[PDB]
Amino acid sequence: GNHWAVGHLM
Repeated sequence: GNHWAVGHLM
């Protein structure tokens, strides 16, 4: 549902 920490997303 929610994206806590993808990787290279700001």
